[PDB]
Amino acid sequence: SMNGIRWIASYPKAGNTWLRCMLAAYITGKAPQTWKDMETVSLELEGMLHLGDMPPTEPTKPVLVKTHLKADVPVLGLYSEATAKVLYLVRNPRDILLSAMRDMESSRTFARDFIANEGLRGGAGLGSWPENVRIWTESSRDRFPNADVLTMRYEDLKGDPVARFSEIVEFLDLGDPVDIEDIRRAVAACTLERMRELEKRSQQSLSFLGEDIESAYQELLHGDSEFAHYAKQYGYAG
Amino acid sequence: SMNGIRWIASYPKAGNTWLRCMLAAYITGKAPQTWKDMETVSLELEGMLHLGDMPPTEPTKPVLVKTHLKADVPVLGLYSEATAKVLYLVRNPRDILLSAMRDMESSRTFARDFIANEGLRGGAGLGSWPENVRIWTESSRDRFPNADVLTMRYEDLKGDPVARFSEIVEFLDLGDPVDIEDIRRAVAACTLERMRELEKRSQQSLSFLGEDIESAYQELLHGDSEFAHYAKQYGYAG
Repeated sequence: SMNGIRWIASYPKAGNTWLRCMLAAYITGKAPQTWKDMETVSLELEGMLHLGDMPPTEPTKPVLVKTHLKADVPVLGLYSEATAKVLYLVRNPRDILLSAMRDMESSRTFARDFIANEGLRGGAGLGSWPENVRIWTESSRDRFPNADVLTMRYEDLKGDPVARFSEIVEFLDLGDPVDIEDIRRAVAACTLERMRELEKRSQQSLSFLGEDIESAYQELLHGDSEFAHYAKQYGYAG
Repeated sequence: SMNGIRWIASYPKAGNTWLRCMLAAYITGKAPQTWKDMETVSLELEGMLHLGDMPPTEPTKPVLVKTHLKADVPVLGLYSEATAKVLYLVRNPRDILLSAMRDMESSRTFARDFIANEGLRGGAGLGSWPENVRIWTESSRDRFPNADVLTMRYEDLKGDPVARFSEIVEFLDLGDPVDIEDIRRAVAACTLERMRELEKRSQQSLSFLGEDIESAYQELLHGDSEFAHYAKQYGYAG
Protein backbone atom coordinates (compact mmCIF):
# COMPACT_ATOMS: atom_id res chain seq x y z
CA SER A 1 0.00 0.00 0.00
CA MET A 2 0.95 3.70 0.11
CA ASN A 3 -0.47 4.93 3.40
CA GLY A 4 0.10 2.78 6.46
CA ILE A 5 2.67 1.30 8.78
CA ARG A 6 6.13 0.26 7.71
CA TRP A 7 7.64 -2.04 10.32
CA ILE A 8 11.40 -2.11 10.60
CA ALA A 9 11.54 -5.38 12.53
CA SER A 10 14.44 -7.49 13.77
CA TYR A 11 15.97 -9.22 16.75
CA PRO A 12 17.99 -6.77 18.85
CA LYS A 13 21.40 -5.80 17.42
CA ALA A 14 20.49 -7.15 13.97
CA GLY A 15 21.30 -3.90 12.15
CA ASN A 16 18.02 -2.11 12.95
CA THR A 17 19.67 1.05 14.32
CA TRP A 18 22.13 1.45 11.46
CA LEU A 19 19.22 1.22 9.07
CA ARG A 20 17.28 3.83 11.06
CA CYS A 21 20.24 6.16 10.70
CA MET A 22 20.34 5.67 6.94
CA LEU A 23 16.58 6.15 6.70
CA ALA A 24 16.80 9.32 8.76
CA ALA A 25 19.57 10.71 6.57
CA TYR A 26 17.95 9.65 3.29
CA ILE A 27 14.67 11.30 4.25
CA THR A 28 15.62 14.41 6.24
CA GLY A 29 18.59 15.17 4.02
CA LYS A 30 20.95 15.56 6.96
CA ALA A 31 22.95 13.05 9.00
CA PRO A 32 21.42 12.33 12.43
CA GLN A 33 23.42 13.95 15.24
CA THR A 34 21.55 12.32 18.12
CA TRP A 35 18.92 9.60 18.50
CA LYS A 36 16.15 12.20 18.70
CA ASP A 37 17.05 12.99 15.09
CA MET A 38 16.23 9.45 14.01
CA GLU A 39 12.91 9.62 15.86
CA THR A 40 12.01 12.29 13.33
CA VAL A 41 11.98 9.61 10.64
CA SER A 42 11.17 6.39 12.50
CA LEU A 43 9.56 5.53 15.83
CA GLU A 44 10.49 2.89 18.40
CA LEU A 45 7.42 0.87 19.37
CA GLU A 46 8.91 -0.19 22.71
CA GLY A 47 9.78 3.42 23.44
CA MET A 48 6.31 4.70 22.65
CA LEU A 49 4.63 1.96 24.66
CA HIS A 50 6.99 2.71 27.53
CA LEU A 51 5.27 6.10 27.71
CA GLY A 52 1.76 4.80 27.12
CA ASP A 53 2.11 6.07 23.59
CA MET A 54 1.50 4.02 20.46
CA PRO A 55 1.60 4.44 16.66
CA PRO A 56 -1.56 5.47 14.74
CA THR A 57 -3.97 2.55 14.27
CA GLU A 58 -5.44 4.50 11.35
CA PRO A 59 -2.51 6.34 9.65
CA THR A 60 -3.10 9.10 7.11
CA LYS A 61 0.50 8.80 5.95
CA PRO A 62 3.35 6.30 5.66
CA VAL A 63 4.75 5.60 9.13
CA LEU A 64 8.07 3.94 9.96
CA VAL A 65 8.15 2.02 13.25
CA LYS A 66 10.97 -0.10 14.65
CA THR A 67 10.34 -3.05 16.96
CA HIS A 68 12.03 -6.20 18.25
CA LEU A 69 8.84 -7.83 19.51
CA LYS A 70 7.48 -10.99 17.91
CA ALA A 71 4.94 -10.19 15.19
CA ASP A 72 2.30 -12.18 17.07
CA VAL A 73 2.29 -10.20 20.33
CA PRO A 74 -1.21 -8.85 21.10
CA VAL A 75 -0.16 -5.22 20.58
CA LEU A 76 0.93 -5.76 16.98
CA GLY A 77 -2.52 -7.24 16.44
CA LEU A 78 -3.88 -3.69 16.56
CA TYR A 79 -2.13 -2.95 13.27
CA SER A 80 -3.27 -5.97 11.27
CA GLU A 81 -5.18 -3.86 8.75
CA ALA A 82 -3.09 -0.69 8.89
CA THR A 83 0.24 -2.33 8.04
CA ALA A 84 1.48 -1.77 4.48
CA LYS A 85 5.05 -3.08 4.58
CA VAL A 86 7.22 -5.40 6.64
CA LEU A 87 10.98 -5.17 6.49
CA TYR A 88 12.74 -7.86 8.50
CA LEU A 89 16.47 -7.86 9.21
CA VAL A 90 18.39 -11.02 10.08
CA ARG A 91 21.87 -11.12 11.54
CA ASN A 92 24.32 -13.88 12.41
CA PRO A 93 23.19 -14.93 15.92
CA ARG A 94 26.82 -15.29 17.03
CA ASP A 95 27.40 -11.65 16.14
CA ILE A 96 24.25 -10.78 18.06
CA LEU A 97 25.54 -12.64 21.11
CA LEU A 98 28.94 -10.92 21.09
CA SER A 99 27.26 -7.62 20.29
CA ALA A 100 24.97 -7.87 23.32
CA MET A 101 27.93 -8.07 25.71
CA ARG A 102 29.34 -4.56 25.23
CA ASP A 103 35.22 -9.82 33.36
CA MET A 104 35.19 -13.29 31.81
CA GLU A 105 32.98 -14.78 34.53
CA SER A 106 30.28 -12.22 33.73
CA SER A 107 30.34 -12.86 29.98
CA ARG A 108 30.55 -16.64 30.01
CA THR A 109 27.42 -16.82 32.17
CA PHE A 110 25.73 -14.50 29.68
CA ALA A 111 27.01 -16.56 26.76
CA ARG A 112 25.80 -19.73 28.48
CA ASP A 113 22.38 -18.15 29.04
CA PHE A 114 22.15 -17.18 25.39
CA ILE A 115 23.04 -20.66 24.14
CA ALA A 116 20.65 -22.32 26.58
CA ASN A 117 17.88 -19.99 25.48
CA GLU A 118 18.76 -19.83 21.80
CA GLY A 119 18.78 -16.07 22.22
CA LEU A 120 17.84 -13.36 24.68
CA ARG A 121 15.60 -13.22 27.76
CA GLY A 122 12.14 -7.86 26.27
CA GLY A 123 11.88 -11.36 27.71
CA ALA A 124 9.01 -13.30 26.16
CA GLY A 125 7.48 -10.91 23.61
CA LEU A 126 10.96 -10.81 22.14
CA GLY A 127 11.09 -14.58 21.78
CA SER A 128 14.23 -16.58 21.15
CA TRP A 129 16.23 -15.88 17.99
CA PRO A 130 14.69 -18.67 15.84
CA GLU A 131 11.28 -17.81 17.26
CA ASN A 132 11.60 -14.19 16.19
CA VAL A 133 13.02 -15.07 12.78
CA ARG A 134 10.35 -17.68 12.11
CA ILE A 135 7.35 -15.58 13.12
CA TRP A 136 8.36 -12.52 11.12
CA THR A 137 9.64 -14.22 7.96
CA GLU A 138 6.83 -16.77 7.74
CA SER A 139 3.78 -15.50 9.66
CA SER A 140 3.89 -11.83 8.65
CA ARG A 141 1.71 -12.19 5.56
CA ASP A 142 -0.81 -13.82 7.91
CA ARG A 143 -0.68 -11.17 10.64
CA PHE A 144 -0.60 -8.28 8.15
CA PRO A 145 -2.75 -9.28 5.15
CA ASN A 146 -2.32 -5.95 3.36
CA ALA A 147 1.44 -5.93 3.72
CA ASP A 148 4.32 -6.73 1.41
CA VAL A 149 7.20 -8.41 3.19
CA LEU A 150 10.92 -8.19 2.64
CA THR A 151 13.61 -10.01 4.56
CA MET A 152 17.26 -9.06 4.41
CA ARG A 153 20.49 -10.15 6.04
CA TYR A 154 22.36 -7.47 7.93
CA GLU A 155 25.52 -8.94 6.39
CA ASP A 156 24.16 -8.39 2.87
CA LEU A 157 23.15 -4.81 3.65
CA LYS A 158 26.66 -4.31 4.99
CA GLY A 159 28.38 -5.80 1.92
CA ASP A 160 26.55 -3.69 -0.67
CA PRO A 161 24.87 -0.80 1.20
CA VAL A 162 24.09 1.36 -1.82
CA ALA A 163 22.47 -1.54 -3.71
CA ARG A 164 20.67 -3.04 -0.71
CA PHE A 165 19.53 0.22 0.86
CA SER A 166 18.10 1.45 -2.42
CA GLU A 167 16.22 -1.85 -2.56
CA ILE A 168 14.97 -1.19 0.96
CA VAL A 169 13.95 2.39 0.24
CA GLU A 170 12.22 1.26 -2.92
CA PHE A 171 10.42 -1.54 -1.06
CA LEU A 172 9.24 0.82 1.64
CA ASP A 173 7.42 2.84 -1.04
CA LEU A 174 7.82 6.22 0.67
CA GLY A 175 6.16 8.11 -2.19
CA ASP A 176 9.11 9.57 -4.07
CA PRO A 177 11.12 7.60 -6.65
CA VAL A 178 14.53 6.51 -5.37
CA ASP A 179 17.47 8.74 -6.24
CA ILE A 180 20.74 6.82 -6.11
CA GLU A 181 22.87 9.83 -5.23
CA ASP A 182 20.69 10.37 -2.17
CA ILE A 183 21.24 6.71 -1.34
CA ARG A 184 25.01 7.13 -1.44
CA ARG A 185 24.73 10.28 0.65
CA ALA A 186 22.64 8.37 3.20
CA VAL A 187 25.09 5.47 3.33
CA ALA A 188 27.97 7.90 3.82
CA ALA A 189 26.02 9.69 6.58
CA CYS A 190 26.09 6.56 8.70
CA THR A 191 29.69 5.37 8.60
CA LEU A 192 31.17 3.36 11.44
CA GLU A 193 32.82 6.49 12.87
CA ARG A 194 29.54 8.35 12.50
CA MET A 195 27.67 5.55 14.28
CA ARG A 196 30.36 5.83 16.93
CA GLU A 197 29.80 9.57 17.34
CA LEU A 198 26.10 8.80 17.70
CA GLU A 199 26.73 6.56 20.70
CA LYS A 200 29.18 9.07 22.15
CA ARG A 201 27.29 12.28 21.34
CA SER A 202 24.33 10.56 22.99
CA GLN A 203 25.50 9.81 26.53
CA GLN A 204 35.38 -14.01 15.75
CA SER A 205 34.63 -17.19 17.66
CA LEU A 206 33.52 -17.55 21.28
CA SER A 207 36.94 -18.97 22.15
CA PHE A 208 38.00 -16.08 24.39
CA LEU A 209 35.03 -16.87 26.62
CA GLY A 210 36.55 -20.35 26.60
CA GLU A 211 36.73 -23.25 24.16
CA ASP A 212 34.11 -24.88 26.39
CA ILE A 213 31.77 -22.07 25.38
CA GLU A 214 32.67 -21.99 21.69
CA SER A 215 32.05 -25.72 21.85
CA ALA A 216 28.59 -25.23 23.35
CA TYR A 217 27.69 -22.70 20.66
CA GLN A 218 28.90 -24.98 17.88
CA GLU A 219 26.68 -27.75 19.26
CA LEU A 220 23.66 -25.44 19.22
CA LEU A 221 24.59 -24.14 15.77
CA HIS A 222 24.77 -27.54 14.07
CA GLY A 223 22.33 -29.42 16.28
CA ASP A 224 18.71 -30.35 15.68
CA SER A 225 17.20 -27.21 17.21
CA GLU A 226 15.05 -24.56 15.56
CA PHE A 227 17.98 -22.25 16.24
CA ALA A 228 20.16 -24.53 14.16
CA HIS A 229 17.51 -24.73 11.45
CA TYR A 230 17.27 -21.00 10.80
CA ALA A 231 20.98 -20.39 11.25
CA LYS A 232 21.69 -22.87 8.45
CA GLN A 233 18.95 -21.28 6.37
CA TYR A 234 20.57 -17.83 6.40
CA GLY A 235 24.03 -19.21 5.73
CA TYR A 236 25.23 -18.69 9.30
CA ALA A 237 25.97 -22.36 9.82
CA GLY A 238 27.62 -25.04 7.72
CA SER B 1 -20.17 -1.88 36.45
CA MET B 2 -19.50 -5.56 37.23
CA ASN B 3 -17.44 -6.78 34.30
CA GLY B 4 -14.59 -4.58 33.13
CA ILE B 5 -11.28 -3.02 34.07
CA ARG B 6 -10.37 -1.93 37.56
CA TRP B 7 -7.41 0.43 37.42
CA ILE B 8 -5.18 0.58 40.47
CA ALA B 9 -3.54 3.87 39.52
CA SER B 10 -0.99 6.06 41.30
CA TYR B 11 2.31 7.85 41.00
CA PRO B 12 5.21 5.46 41.62
CA LYS B 13 5.83 4.55 45.28
CA ALA B 14 2.39 5.84 46.32
CA GLY B 15 1.34 2.59 48.01
CA ASN B 16 0.32 0.74 44.83
CA THR B 17 2.42 -2.36 45.53
CA TRP B 18 1.31 -2.75 49.14
CA LEU B 19 -2.26 -2.61 47.94
CA ARG B 20 -1.56 -5.23 45.27
CA CYS B 21 -0.24 -7.50 48.00
CA MET B 22 -3.39 -7.06 50.07
CA LEU B 23 -5.58 -7.61 47.02
CA ALA B 24 -3.65 -10.76 46.14
CA ALA B 25 -4.01 -12.12 49.68
CA TYR B 26 -7.67 -11.13 50.02
CA ILE B 27 -8.56 -12.83 46.75
CA THR B 28 -6.31 -15.90 46.54
CA GLY B 29 -6.60 -16.62 50.24
CA LYS B 30 -2.85 -16.93 50.68
CA ALA B 31 -0.11 -14.36 51.27
CA PRO B 32 1.97 -13.63 48.15
CA GLN B 33 5.45 -15.18 48.37
CA THR B 34 6.86 -13.55 45.24
CA TRP B 35 5.74 -10.89 42.78
CA LYS B 36 4.50 -13.53 40.35
CA ASP B 37 1.93 -14.35 43.04
CA MET B 38 0.50 -10.84 42.88
CA GLU B 39 0.32 -11.05 39.08
CA THR B 40 -2.25 -13.77 39.69
CA VAL B 41 -4.61 -11.13 41.06
CA SER B 42 -3.52 -7.90 39.35
CA LEU B 43 -1.57 -7.04 36.21
CA GLU B 44 1.06 -4.35 35.61
CA LEU B 45 0.20 -2.38 32.47
CA GLU B 46 3.80 -1.25 31.95
CA GLY B 47 4.96 -4.84 32.34
CA MET B 48 2.47 -6.19 29.84
CA LEU B 49 3.23 -3.47 27.31
CA HIS B 50 6.93 -4.14 27.80
CA LEU B 51 6.24 -7.55 26.29
CA GLY B 52 3.85 -6.34 23.61
CA ASP B 53 1.07 -7.64 25.79
CA MET B 54 -1.95 -5.64 26.91
CA PRO B 55 -5.11 -6.10 29.01
CA PRO B 56 -8.39 -7.21 27.36
CA THR B 57 -10.12 -4.35 25.54
CA GLU B 58 -13.34 -6.36 25.87
CA PRO B 59 -13.18 -8.16 29.27
CA THR B 60 -15.60 -10.96 30.15
CA LYS B 61 -14.68 -10.59 33.81
CA PRO B 62 -13.47 -8.04 36.36
CA VAL B 63 -9.80 -7.28 35.70
CA LEU B 64 -7.37 -5.54 38.04
CA VAL B 65 -4.57 -3.58 36.35
CA LYS B 66 -1.93 -1.39 37.97
CA THR B 67 -0.37 1.57 36.18
CA HIS B 68 1.56 4.77 36.90
CA LEU B 69 0.90 6.34 33.50
CA LYS B 70 -1.25 9.47 33.17
CA ALA B 71 -4.88 8.58 32.46
CA ASP B 72 -4.72 10.54 29.20
CA VAL B 73 -1.93 8.60 27.49
CA PRO B 74 -3.10 7.18 24.13
CA VAL B 75 -2.91 3.57 25.34
CA LEU B 76 -5.40 4.09 28.17
CA GLY B 77 -7.71 5.49 25.51
CA LEU B 78 -8.27 1.92 24.33
CA TYR B 79 -10.11 1.18 27.57
CA SER B 80 -12.46 4.15 27.63
CA GLU B 81 -15.57 1.98 27.37
CA ALA B 82 -14.28 -1.15 29.11
CA THR B 83 -13.27 0.55 32.36
CA ALA B 84 -15.62 -0.03 35.30
CA LYS B 85 -13.67 1.35 38.26
CA VAL B 86 -10.82 3.74 38.98
CA LEU B 87 -8.95 3.59 42.25
CA TYR B 88 -6.37 6.34 42.64
CA LEU B 89 -3.79 6.42 45.44
CA VAL B 90 -2.10 9.62 46.56
CA ARG B 91 0.99 9.81 48.73
CA ASN B 92 2.96 12.63 50.32
CA PRO B 93 5.32 13.70 47.49
CA ARG B 94 8.18 14.14 49.97
CA ASP B 95 7.80 10.51 50.98
CA ILE B 96 7.78 9.59 47.30
CA LEU B 97 11.01 11.51 46.76
CA LEU B 98 12.83 9.86 49.67
CA SER B 99 11.33 6.52 48.71
CA ALA B 100 12.68 6.76 45.15
CA MET B 101 16.27 7.04 46.40
CA ARG B 102 16.68 3.56 47.88
CA ASP B 103 26.59 9.02 48.49
CA MET B 104 25.18 12.48 49.25
CA GLU B 105 26.29 13.96 45.92
CA SER B 106 24.23 11.33 44.09
CA SER B 107 21.07 11.93 46.12
CA ARG B 108 21.13 15.72 46.23
CA THR B 109 21.30 15.85 42.44
CA PHE B 110 18.34 13.47 42.35
CA ALA B 111 16.50 15.52 44.96
CA ARG B 112 17.25 18.68 42.99
CA ASP B 113 15.95 17.04 39.81
CA PHE B 114 12.75 16.03 41.56
CA ILE B 115 12.09 19.51 42.94
CA ALA B 116 12.86 21.16 39.61
CA ASN B 117 10.50 18.75 37.86
CA GLU B 118 7.86 18.57 40.56
CA GLY B 119 8.30 14.82 40.40
CA LEU B 120 9.94 12.11 38.33
CA ARG B 121 11.36 11.97 34.80
CA GLY B 122 8.38 6.52 32.72
CA GLY B 123 9.40 10.03 31.69
CA ALA B 124 6.52 11.89 30.06
CA GLY B 125 3.59 9.45 30.14
CA LEU B 126 4.19 9.40 33.87
CA GLY B 127 3.87 13.17 34.13
CA SER B 128 4.97 15.22 37.11
CA TRP B 129 3.37 14.53 40.48
CA PRO B 130 0.67 17.27 40.28
CA GLU B 131 0.08 16.35 36.65
CA ASN B 132 -0.58 12.73 37.53
CA VAL B 133 -2.74 13.59 40.54
CA ARG B 134 -4.78 16.14 38.60
CA ILE B 135 -5.47 14.00 35.55
CA TRP B 136 -6.56 10.93 37.50
CA THR B 137 -8.60 12.63 40.24
CA GLU B 138 -10.32 15.12 37.94
CA SER B 139 -10.29 13.81 34.36
CA SER B 140 -11.01 10.13 35.02
CA ARG B 141 -14.79 10.41 34.81
CA ASP B 142 -14.17 12.01 31.41
CA ARG B 143 -11.74 9.40 30.10
CA PHE B 144 -13.74 6.48 31.52
CA PRO B 145 -17.45 7.40 31.28
CA ASN B 146 -18.67 4.06 32.63
CA ALA B 147 -16.37 4.12 35.63
CA ASP B 148 -16.82 4.95 39.29
CA VAL B 149 -13.82 6.71 40.76
CA LEU B 150 -12.31 6.56 44.21
CA THR B 151 -9.29 8.46 45.45
CA MET B 152 -7.47 7.58 48.63
CA ARG B 153 -4.39 8.75 50.49
CA TYR B 154 -1.74 6.13 51.11
CA GLU B 155 -1.41 7.65 54.59
CA ASP B 156 -5.09 7.03 55.31
CA LEU B 157 -4.90 3.44 54.08
CA LYS B 158 -1.89 3.03 56.35
CA GLY B 159 -3.62 4.51 59.42
CA ASP B 160 -6.74 2.34 59.27
CA PRO B 161 -5.98 -0.56 56.88
CA VAL B 162 -8.91 -2.77 57.85
CA ALA B 163 -11.43 0.08 57.44
CA ARG B 164 -9.88 1.57 54.31
CA PHE B 165 -9.08 -1.69 52.55
CA SER B 166 -12.59 -2.99 53.09
CA GLU B 167 -13.78 0.27 51.53
CA ILE B 168 -11.44 -0.37 48.61
CA VAL B 169 -12.51 -3.98 48.17
CA GLU B 170 -16.14 -2.92 48.37
CA PHE B 171 -15.57 -0.13 45.83
CA LEU B 172 -13.86 -2.49 43.41
CA ASP B 173 -17.05 -4.57 43.32
CA LEU B 174 -15.33 -7.93 42.79
CA GLY B 175 -18.59 -9.89 42.92
CA ASP B 176 -18.60 -11.31 46.43
CA PRO B 177 -19.76 -9.33 49.49
CA VAL B 178 -16.88 -8.15 51.68
CA ASP B 179 -16.02 -10.33 54.66
CA ILE B 180 -14.21 -8.34 57.34
CA GLU B 181 -12.28 -11.30 58.72
CA ASP B 182 -10.83 -11.85 55.25
CA ILE B 183 -9.91 -8.17 55.24
CA ARG B 184 -7.99 -8.52 58.49
CA ARG B 185 -6.30 -11.65 57.18
CA ALA B 186 -5.29 -9.75 54.04
CA VAL B 187 -3.93 -6.80 56.01
CA ALA B 188 -1.94 -9.17 58.21
CA ALA B 189 -0.60 -10.97 55.13
CA CYS B 190 1.17 -7.81 54.02
CA THR B 191 2.97 -6.55 57.11
CA LEU B 192 6.13 -4.47 56.83
CA GLU B 193 8.27 -7.56 57.51
CA ARG B 194 6.25 -9.48 54.95
CA MET B 195 6.72 -6.70 52.39
CA ARG B 196 10.40 -6.90 53.26
CA GLU B 197 10.53 -10.65 52.62
CA LEU B 198 8.85 -9.95 49.28
CA GLU B 199 11.68 -7.66 48.20
CA LYS B 200 14.26 -10.10 49.54
CA ARG B 201 12.64 -13.36 48.40
CA SER B 202 12.44 -11.68 44.99
CA GLN B 203 16.04 -10.87 44.10
CA GLN B 204 11.66 13.03 57.93
CA SER B 205 12.82 16.21 56.24
CA LEU B 206 15.28 16.58 53.37
CA SER B 207 17.81 18.09 55.79
CA PHE B 208 20.32 15.24 55.54
CA LEU B 209 20.63 16.00 51.83
CA GLY B 210 21.34 19.50 53.09
CA GLU B 211 19.31 22.38 54.50
CA ASP B 212 19.78 23.98 51.08
CA ILE B 213 17.74 21.11 49.67
CA GLU B 214 15.09 21.01 52.38
CA SER B 215 14.82 24.73 51.74
CA ALA B 216 14.27 24.19 48.02
CA TYR B 217 11.57 21.61 48.71
CA GLN B 218 9.81 23.88 51.18
CA GLU B 219 9.74 26.62 48.54
CA LEU B 220 8.16 24.25 46.02
CA LEU B 221 5.75 22.93 48.65
CA HIS B 222 4.33 26.32 49.67
CA GLY B 223 4.87 28.17 46.41
CA ASP B 224 2.42 29.02 43.65
CA SER B 225 2.99 25.86 41.59
CA GLU B 226 0.51 23.16 40.67
CA PHE B 227 2.68 20.91 42.82
CA ALA B 228 2.03 23.21 45.75
CA HIS B 229 -1.68 23.33 44.93
CA TYR B 230 -2.28 19.58 45.12
CA ALA B 231 0.08 19.05 48.04
CA LYS B 232 -1.97 21.52 50.09
CA GLN B 233 -5.16 19.85 48.89
CA TYR B 234 -4.19 16.44 50.28
CA GLY B 235 -2.96 17.88 53.56
CA TYR B 236 0.71 17.42 52.69
CA ALA B 237 1.48 21.11 53.00
CA GLY B 238 0.51 23.80 55.48
